[PDB]
Amino acid sequence: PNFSGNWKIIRSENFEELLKVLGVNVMLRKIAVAAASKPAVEIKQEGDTFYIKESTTVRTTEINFKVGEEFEEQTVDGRPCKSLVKWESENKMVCEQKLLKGEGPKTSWTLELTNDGELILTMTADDVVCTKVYVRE
Repeated sequence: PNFSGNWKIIRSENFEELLKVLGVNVMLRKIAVAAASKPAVEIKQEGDTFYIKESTTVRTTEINFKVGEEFEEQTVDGRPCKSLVKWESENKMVCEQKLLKGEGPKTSWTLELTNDGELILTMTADDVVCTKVYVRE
């Protein structure tokens, strides 16, 4: 499976409620949600090594990791964390996140590529799941 590409969002479900349950205030949710309607996700995969950049109008995040090796990133609500990605199957990776400072809800995310060329991101915080689906440009 090759995740490399420029990805455009085609579905999103439960994003704002995910932010809400994480205690993100209304002002910021509105902005995040407005802005997340027009994102850009760029992925460069070389075997188990990945570079992933997401951009909205108001935020940008970039990560470089190798499956199986711990790296630093942020939770969906902007909290610094140590992450580890593992392959669940040939086309699906899963990431467990641990906060660097303090405690909080258990967060994770997964990325899977479908046979039809769609990229499915799920993000979970405890028992609230958000799904987003992308296609290549």
